[PDB]
Amino acid sequence: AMIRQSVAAKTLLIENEDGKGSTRMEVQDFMKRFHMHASEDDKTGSPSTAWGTLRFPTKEATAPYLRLSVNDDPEDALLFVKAMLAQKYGETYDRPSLILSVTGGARNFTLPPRLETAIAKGLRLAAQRTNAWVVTGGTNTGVMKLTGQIMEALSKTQSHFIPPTIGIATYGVIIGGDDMTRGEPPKIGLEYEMHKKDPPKTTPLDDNHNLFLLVDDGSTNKFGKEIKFRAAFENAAGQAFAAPVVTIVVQGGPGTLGTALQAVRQGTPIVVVDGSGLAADVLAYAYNFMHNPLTRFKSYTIDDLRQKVAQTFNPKSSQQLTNLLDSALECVQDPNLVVVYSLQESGIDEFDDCILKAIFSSQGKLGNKLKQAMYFDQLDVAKRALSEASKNGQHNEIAACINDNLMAAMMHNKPHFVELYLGFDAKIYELKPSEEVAKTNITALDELPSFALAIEELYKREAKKPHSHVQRLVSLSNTDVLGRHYRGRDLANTRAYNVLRMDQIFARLVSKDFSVNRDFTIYDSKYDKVPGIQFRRTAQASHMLFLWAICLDRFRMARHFWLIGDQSIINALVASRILERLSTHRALQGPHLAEERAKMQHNAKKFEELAVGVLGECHGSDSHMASEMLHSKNDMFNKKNAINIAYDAKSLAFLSHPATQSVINADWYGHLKSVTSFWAVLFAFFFPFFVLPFINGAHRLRRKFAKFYSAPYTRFISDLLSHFVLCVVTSYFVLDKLEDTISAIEWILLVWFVALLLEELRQMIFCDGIAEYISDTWNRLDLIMITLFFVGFFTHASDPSNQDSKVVSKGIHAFLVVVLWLRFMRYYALSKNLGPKLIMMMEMMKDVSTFVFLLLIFLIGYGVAAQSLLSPDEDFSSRTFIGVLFRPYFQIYGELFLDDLNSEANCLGDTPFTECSRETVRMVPFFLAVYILGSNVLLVNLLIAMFNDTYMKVQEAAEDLWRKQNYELCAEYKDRPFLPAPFILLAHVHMLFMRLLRLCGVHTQEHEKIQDDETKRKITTFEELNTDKFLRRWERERQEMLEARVKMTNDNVVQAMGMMDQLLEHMISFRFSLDQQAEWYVPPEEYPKSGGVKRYLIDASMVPLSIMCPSYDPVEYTHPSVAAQPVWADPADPRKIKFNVKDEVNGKVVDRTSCHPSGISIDSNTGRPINPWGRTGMTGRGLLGKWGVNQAADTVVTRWKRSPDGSILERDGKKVLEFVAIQRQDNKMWAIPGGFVDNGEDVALTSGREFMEEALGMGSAESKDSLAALFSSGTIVARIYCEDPRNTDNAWVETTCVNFHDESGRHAARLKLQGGDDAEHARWMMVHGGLNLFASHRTLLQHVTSALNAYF
Ligand SMILES: CC(C)CCC[C@@H](C)[C@H]1CC[C@H]2[C@@H]3CC=C4C[C@@H](O)CC[C@]4(C)[C@H]3CC[C@]12C
Ligand SMILES: CC(C)CCC[C@@H](C)[C@H]1CC[C@H]2[C@@H]3CC=C4C[C@@H](O)CC[C@]4(C)[C@H]3CC[C@]12C
Ligand SMILES: CC(C)CCC[C@@H](C)[C@H]1CC[C@H]2[C@@H]3CC=C4C[C@@H](O)CC[C@]4(C)[C@H]3CC[C@]12C
Ligand SMILES: CC(C)CCC[C@@H](C)[C@H]1CC[C@H]2[C@@H]3CC=C4C[C@@H](O)CC[C@]4(C)[C@H]3CC[C@]12C
Ligand SMILES: [Mg+2]
Ligand SMILES: [Mg+2]
Repeated sequence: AMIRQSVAAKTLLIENEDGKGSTRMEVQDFMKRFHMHASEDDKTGSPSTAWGTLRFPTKEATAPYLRLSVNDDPEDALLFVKAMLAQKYGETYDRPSLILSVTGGARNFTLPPRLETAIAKGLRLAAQRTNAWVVTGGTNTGVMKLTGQIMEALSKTQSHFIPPTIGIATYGVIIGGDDMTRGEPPKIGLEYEMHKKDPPKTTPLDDNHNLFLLVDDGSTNKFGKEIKFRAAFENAAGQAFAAPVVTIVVQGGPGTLGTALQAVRQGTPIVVVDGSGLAADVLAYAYNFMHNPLTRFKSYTIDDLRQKVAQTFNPKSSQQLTNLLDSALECVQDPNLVVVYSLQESGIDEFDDCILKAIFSSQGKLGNKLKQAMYFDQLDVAKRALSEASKNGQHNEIAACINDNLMAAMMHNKPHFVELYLGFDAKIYELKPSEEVAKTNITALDELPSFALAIEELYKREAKKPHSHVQRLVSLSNTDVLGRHYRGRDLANTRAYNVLRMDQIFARLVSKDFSVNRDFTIYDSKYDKVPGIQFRRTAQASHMLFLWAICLDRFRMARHFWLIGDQSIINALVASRILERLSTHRALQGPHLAEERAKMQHNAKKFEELAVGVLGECHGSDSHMASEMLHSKNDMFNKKNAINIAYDAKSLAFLSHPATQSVINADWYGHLKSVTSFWAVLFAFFFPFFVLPFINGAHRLRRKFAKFYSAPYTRFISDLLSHFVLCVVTSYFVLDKLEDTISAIEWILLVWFVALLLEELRQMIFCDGIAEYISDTWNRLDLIMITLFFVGFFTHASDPSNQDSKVVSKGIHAFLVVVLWLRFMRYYALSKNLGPKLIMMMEMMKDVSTFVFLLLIFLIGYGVAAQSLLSPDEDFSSRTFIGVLFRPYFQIYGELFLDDLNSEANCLGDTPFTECSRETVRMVPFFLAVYILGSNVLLVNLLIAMFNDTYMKVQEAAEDLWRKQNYELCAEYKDRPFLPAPFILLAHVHMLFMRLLRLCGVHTQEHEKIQDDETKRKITTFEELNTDKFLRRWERERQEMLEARVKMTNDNVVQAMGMMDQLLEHMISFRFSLDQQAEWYVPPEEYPKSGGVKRYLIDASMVPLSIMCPSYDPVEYTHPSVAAQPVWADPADPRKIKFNVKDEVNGKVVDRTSCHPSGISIDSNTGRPINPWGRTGMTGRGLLGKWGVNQAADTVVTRWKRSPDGSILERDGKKVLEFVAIQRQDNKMWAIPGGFVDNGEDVALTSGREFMEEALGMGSAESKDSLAALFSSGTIVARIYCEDPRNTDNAWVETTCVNFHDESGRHAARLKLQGGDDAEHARWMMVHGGLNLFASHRTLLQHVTSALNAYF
């Protein structure tokens, strides 16, 4: 399967530069911006005709390829990739939150299975969770092939969106480039032949990569010519999708080291996979040596690294090895930007956590790190970051980013993060939308708060996804912008997912008269001082999101918002109804939605269970308080109590519960005592003054009197008694003879049936709809009993003295009495014994109909046959038909008319069917014998069997249906007037008088009673406490099941085996461990800052002043900066100046004495000083400002390198130092801070001033006191000669070194290092012997570490 057709694309959606939407443009128009080079000689190039899709063997999908020039814009390539994704997966494609650049070895290599599996699993998890763009080299060898193999399982095991695998490769090495170039673009499904013999090129593309950018420069069979574009694309993609770029380094050669060096220099973090060998092992060794505080790394040395580098890369020259070592040490200088993953240290499936660790150390703002922590589903990491931010005084940034972080957590359906963000003092009703809503002319829309617009954004964002049920539900709803059912356009579409309209849609989903009441006026700032307002604001906000979470069927988030708010049961019933109706709605039908549909139905059942469970818990704890809770009217749903809600939600399970039934029975009896049976209420009803006071003052006796007759049970009793007299009086009237005029009893019955007709009309028009009224069968029976009487009365009243009219009137009134007595069975439904039995009967009527259809066959067959057999010579008449129907129907009830049959057959014998006139009539008994065998033996007994089966089947459902009808009857007799049927006319004239006085007169109103806030908060507190108690009991109960215990035992064993696997791994490591347990300086030729002026070159064996060297001819060159004569520069003529002693220039002493034992010798010919430290191939002062000894002061502010835990880092058994070093502006090499000693100052002042100027720049309070305390203890450790490249034979640098050591490290930690003046960057760097530092500063720190017994 899965091969239908292939059709070429003609138009593409290219995203605009604003980043807001995609515009449709022609493929050749968009694709014009890419160029190709026909040859190496060519520079301008020609427009690219090489783009399309490549089809690779054993791969179902095709991978797009585009050949683009080196001069092409990386933004255009990014647009091409974006356009492809937009074309394939629609406009709303999953944007990448991570760019994973995979670098390493070009040649093939084998990794250990555990490490490869861990790396593959972690990379697959990271890529699938963040929708990451993986950028590799694209060739079918090494780390690119490994990455392709890793991403292949992700492309196979997952449906819909597949994360792109972009391969950026040099076109000049790719097999099949000529085939790809030739043709008319685009080449749809072009076959790629990796085994085809391309002569010059030998590198094929990897078949598992999803896209391909072939960078062309016209060269052939040269590698490495795309690296800069690749870096530029990754940076461009990173800026466009606001995503960090994370490089992953697996194995690798020397160019991978240079690539990694470039990556950290550009701020991009790297993840080094330790244990993969080669350059990765070198990088891992270097970091672990420089940063890791564990005990097993304390034996790490540079000598062993150098040995490792020499044994691994095998350089041709020593300088290459030194440069490689220097580059490797330069990569791991910043500990945050390199994260090393190792199999023997880190755990299995923790590779995505490392990637996340690199991400945290990469992005500086708090919000981006939390968003990324959400994507990888690492709550603990987010919790630790939040706790650390809370402890370190970063509380303001937390509040600034929580809203967006909380919003992001809700869109991606992560409640656990929702709980985290909400726990750190983030108010739920303070959400803010990402975009700004435009102003609307409607006042209802303008009244809406900020959070409402945030939900509107969640609805819009979820709705824009393909084949979303939300869009179909809103479109099918056929409502306007405010949700009213009325069915300009721009306003109706841009804010089509506002919360009011959604509230209206959910209201119609519940029932026909459900209307949720919102009050957004409480969110204004003027009501903040009112007590308890927060809870209300919380509860309302929670409710609105709760409804949103019900719509998207996110059960866990729904349960969380349901728990946060109040009115738990009603909300669970409403939720159950909305899901259940939504699960069978027209908007959710479709082939792809099946699992979704199933999930909603499941969730509906769960919510129903919750509503029952919480109710049960309440009734278990306090029955009276549970009754008070069920009777409470809630303002949000039009003052409807929980039972009204339950009936509207059609929750049979809730209504059949004993707590609910107790409340309904209490409502029936009207909360009075000593009123349970029929006889008690009947006795109290007939004798009001003798039983009521003695049951449990004027306002007591009067209250009890007003309470008893307002009870619905009392109105039933009045209605029964009224209907019973009606039956008795009408029965007497039909039995007694009619008089010659209209009698008095007839007039009484006329008045009584008009009163019943007026009540039926009042119920029909002024109490319910006509459809609702006719639906009920008892209302239909009522209409028949009224029509039959009036037909009967008018038949008699038309001619009262006519005998025939009286006879016809009694004939109609016979049915009237039959219906009346049948209607009297309506009042049996209130009884717990008679009521279900009545519903079962109505169920058994179908079986009665089945029996009637089967008997009808035998009755008409036997009847026609028997009647014909008895009378074979009679003309057909009506009597023949009566003979067919009469006897056969009664013979089934045991009345057999055998004597009558014998008389009709004209058989004169003593034996019944002997000596007859015709022999055929003797067959009359035989037919009947068969007939009564068919009817009484077979059919009646079959009916008994069917009724037995039917009862057992529908008894429980009938009982539940009776419990719903109990409320229905209670609700019906609550609003019905007290006065019975003949007197109801008085009640009717009273209601008409009240309606006339209210509508026209307007002299009155309605009064009611509202429950106090104390009792309201008591009900709220009780309901919340029992909700929590039920959830605790429910969780413990589901954990004590057998299936759960077996599953928990299984997971516990596996995890025990995992720990055992780790234990053996450590043993195998121990087995291995136990098994193995048994100097003249010559300056450079070109003088610095001289504009290319070169010295006179000399060999290193001619450096000593003791050696003669007669061919020494130095060049006299002086720099323009020194020749311009600044304040700190000595005069150009060095005559009359005294050396080897402290000399005064402008009355200030300068250090003109050198520490060299021979001293400075003065040339007699020119007066210039002669350098005692050797020849430099240059006379004159050069770039140095002072003749002879230029006194410099260097400041080495040092501290012990400590881990966070507080332990001192220890290498080679000695403690390791760390000093502030600045990177020089002129030659971009790191160096010790320092400068020339100023006039009138000592090394103490010079050292302090230089340290403040370079490392600190502009500099307080406590930090100034710490710096002064640190600067109060300085020791002059050395006064040596500098090996500075600006030194000449007449001007040389001599340094005094001042060391400021921070033993505790408290004072050093307050310094904000930032490069200024003649320094580019300043940082704390560790002192060691492998440092590639400026001049002879390695000797100076060596002296510092020698003096302070520190590592070197
Ligand atoms: C829905 C049910 C209740 C309908 C009942 C219809 C009743 C009221 C009507 C329908 C047909 C009527 C019968 C039609 C004709 C006659 C013949 C006349 O010489 C005497 C009355 C008699 C016998 C009528 C009695 C009343 C009657 C049975
Ligand atoms: C398989 C079933 C339907 C077979 C039915 C057989 C019927 C058609 C036959 C079988 C025997 C027949 C009867 C045999 C003899 C007599 C006596 C004669 O003076 C009158 C007719 C009468 C009484 C016959 C009536 C028709 C009869 C009942
Ligand atoms: C229908 C199948 C199952 C059985 C058929 C049996 C019928 C054909 C038999 C059973 C008993 C029989 C009757 C028994 C006796 C007599 C008396 C004789 O002087 C005339 C025929 C007459 C009246 C028979 C007519 C046929 C009869 C009705
Ligand atoms: C166990 C049950 C099924 C026993 C069956 C009894 C049958 C065989 C008996 C019961 C009544 C009998 C009938 C009674 C009377 C007459 C009238 C006579 O002039 C001819 C035989 C005839 C028509 C009989 C035929 C056989 C009969 C139908
Ligand atoms: Mg709650
Ligand atoms: Mg009625």
